[PDB]
Amino acid sequence: AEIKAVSAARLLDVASGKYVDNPLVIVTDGRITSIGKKGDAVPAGATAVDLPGVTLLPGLIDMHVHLDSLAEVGGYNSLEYSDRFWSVVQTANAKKTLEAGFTTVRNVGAADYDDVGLREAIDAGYVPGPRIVTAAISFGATGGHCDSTFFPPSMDQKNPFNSDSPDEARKAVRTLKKYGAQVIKICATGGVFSRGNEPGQQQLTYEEMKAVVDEAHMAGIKVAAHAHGASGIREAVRAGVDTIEHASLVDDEGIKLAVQKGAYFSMDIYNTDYTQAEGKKNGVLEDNLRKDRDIGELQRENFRKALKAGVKMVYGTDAGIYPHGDNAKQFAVMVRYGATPLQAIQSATLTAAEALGRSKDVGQVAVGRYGDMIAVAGDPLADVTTLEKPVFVMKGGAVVKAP
Amino acid sequence: AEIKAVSAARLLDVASGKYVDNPLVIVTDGRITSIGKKGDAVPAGATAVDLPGVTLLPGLIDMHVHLDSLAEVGGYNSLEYSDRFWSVVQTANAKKTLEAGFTTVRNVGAADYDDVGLREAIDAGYVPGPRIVTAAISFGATGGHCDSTFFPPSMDQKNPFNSDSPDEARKAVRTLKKYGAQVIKICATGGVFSRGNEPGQQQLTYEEMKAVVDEAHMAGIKVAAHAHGASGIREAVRAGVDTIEHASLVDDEGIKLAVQKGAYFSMDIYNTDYTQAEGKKNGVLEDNLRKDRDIGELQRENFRKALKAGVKMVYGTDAGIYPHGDNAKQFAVMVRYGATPLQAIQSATLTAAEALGRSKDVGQVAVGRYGDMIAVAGDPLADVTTLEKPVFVMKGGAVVKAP
Ligand SMILES: CP(=O)(O)N[C@@H](CCCNC(=N)N)C(=O)O
Ligand SMILES: CP(=O)(O)N[C@@H](CCCNC(=N)N)C(=O)O
Ligand SMILES: [Zn+2]
Ligand SMILES: [Zn+2]
Ligand SMILES: [Zn+2]
Ligand SMILES: [Zn+2]
Repeated sequence: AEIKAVSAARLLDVASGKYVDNPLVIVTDGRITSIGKKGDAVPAGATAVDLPGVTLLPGLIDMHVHLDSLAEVGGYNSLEYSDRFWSVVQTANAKKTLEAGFTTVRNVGAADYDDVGLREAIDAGYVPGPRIVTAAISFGATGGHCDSTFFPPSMDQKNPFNSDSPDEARKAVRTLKKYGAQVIKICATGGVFSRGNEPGQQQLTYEEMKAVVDEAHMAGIKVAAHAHGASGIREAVRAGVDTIEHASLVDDEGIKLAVQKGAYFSMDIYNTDYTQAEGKKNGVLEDNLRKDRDIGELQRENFRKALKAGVKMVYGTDAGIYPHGDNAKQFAVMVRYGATPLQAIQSATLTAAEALGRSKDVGQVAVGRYGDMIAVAGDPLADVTTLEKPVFVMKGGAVVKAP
Repeated sequence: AEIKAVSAARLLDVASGKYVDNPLVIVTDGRITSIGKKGDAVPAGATAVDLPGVTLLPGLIDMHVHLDSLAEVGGYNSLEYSDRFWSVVQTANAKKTLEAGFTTVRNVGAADYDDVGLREAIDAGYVPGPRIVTAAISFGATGGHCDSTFFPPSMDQKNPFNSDSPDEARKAVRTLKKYGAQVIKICATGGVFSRGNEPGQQQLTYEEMKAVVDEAHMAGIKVAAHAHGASGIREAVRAGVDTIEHASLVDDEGIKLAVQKGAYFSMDIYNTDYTQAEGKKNGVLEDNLRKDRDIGELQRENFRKALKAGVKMVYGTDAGIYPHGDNAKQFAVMVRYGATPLQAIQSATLTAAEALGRSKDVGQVAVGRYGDMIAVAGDPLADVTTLEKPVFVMKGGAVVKAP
């Protein structure tokens, strides 16, 4: 067997919020088999990995990434590349994401099953990357945020998964699952980077969303809904959607429903900084930069409000909108908008794994879980920005980065 | 500018076949700007790369690879993977190929523009790999070696580029070029790994092949033809095809025509060793292993004969049939079947670049060419197997591998 014995100054238990001193974490064939103390016995063959002075955390989880997109290629600039360019560069993005300490991610919309292919390649050992929960292709209403909206009718550009009835949406779920979707991503409202809508406009009916949820849940998979507008958020929650992405303009009623039903919010409150700084240079049209400004501050204020009200938060950044590998920059923003460092860390570890239905496998350094860990200098309970520069990353017992 | 100053014990001039002692090769922004002597002046900023005791050669060229295929996944085993799995793993194969010292390769048939995407990603700097000349999708006759041949009619599996008239073949060339083909690959005869044919069976008419060549040549691109059978080889050469792949059962008349017209032969004489050892384990059906045995030794004997007769040889291995990264194993086989080490080396450097129409850019360590080089221990003019374990690889001035 392949055995690593990892020691450090401290380990953060993300469930209890307490530090454990002088941990010795044994990982056997990719799974944590022991969390003891430095100086404890190790099995024969164990390879020592010693990290003096630093603090171990679980591998981090980003619930909202687009690995086959590039922040710097916005707007029509993307048209210059072949289709398979994206299928290839996602490999580099996966590598950057893992090296930043993000050992599990949820890809919530990619082109032509790119993310399914990437998952298969990583899982089989051909290329390095996070454990990817793959949504495959995201969909919603014809003409909506998940459709192609930047072209005239002569070009007849449309998402083949456009769904305009509950039964068509059900069929989309079935087709996506058939070809590798492990979670379903739908567009319940308009958005920032699409054309011909506003974020507040609901785009799927309650009935349409309910059919998606009912079908996904029969197969034991979850549903994530893109939703900025208040009514889209409320109705998605009511329909049983598992996670609400963005959740930017949520109202009191939506917050209350989310608490009642146990829906998670996945709020990408960092990336507006990047968009406003670099979007124009990157090819984003003015109308879209405008919509981003319309929702940026409100989303942050609503994160604070929803957090205070008890809505379960997961860490979702929309990597791809901003550069892959910068995924940890959002922790600080969550703290600025009300979270303790512990809550912010929990959103990308304990709570994220719960929202994935993968608590047995990821999200904590505990016996039975995958040997996915990072180490950071300093005191992450006191300063969450320490997560921006991990000194150590391990995934499935493999050392990705180390001092 | 990015400047490297590379010194070594010797440099092999592949044009003259002579060693140059104590070379100092300066590479500026990826291009060789000087080949002087160790101890010579260097421009300000130059980074020293010193390789004592070893011999520099040009970066090696493999004229026949399939980067989005895997040797170990043969037969129906490939069906278990998603389409984009292949689009991703080609990244790993590209990396292994570069690390083996192969800095330029010609991909002669890939799925759904995989190779075009890979080329774009490498060239833009996202992932490491060789300079890839991309054939995109290979094609020939309906039911032929380039078609899908392992499925019943109910499944209606067919290569969309199947061409059954000169004008349809011309259209295929035009469509392939439109979407990134830099060279055209056609199937002129049956083959080993397809079903329902024998290698000796010609599958495109002279007229069909002539139309392909005429069209490709108008656009200034070349044509490579898969051809085992004698008549397919003769007629492809007569039609003006630039390189003949495999060329396994060439006859006297085909050899004479190839010399007369200046056609190159690209003979993959190594891989039968791998196929006979591992093919069955890898999922290759018995009928195909049989066809491989039918052509293996004859191809080698005909390489010797064609080489002696003066046919211009290029280095083409069919990586993908055997493991990517093992590309240098064929040199020894060429020497066993008549080549001098120099001729074998020339086939993967000087002659290959000429067959690519890229003599100004690759194939030699000379001013103006890309800074693509390897270094090997020992005396490659005396023992070509030294190329199997290069100690140094550089591509576009970037150090890929070094002592
Ligand atoms: C593909 P996507 O739905 O994640 N893109 C979002 C990005 C939201 C961007 N902005 C803020 N969080 N402020 C949108 O176009 O609505
Ligand atoms: C995709 P492909 O045409 O390179 N495959 C060849 C492999 C030839 C294999 N054998 C020998 N060189 N003996 C074929 O199926 O005919
Ligand atoms: Zn969204
Ligand atoms: Zn998104
Ligand atoms: Zn062939
Ligand atoms: Zn081939």
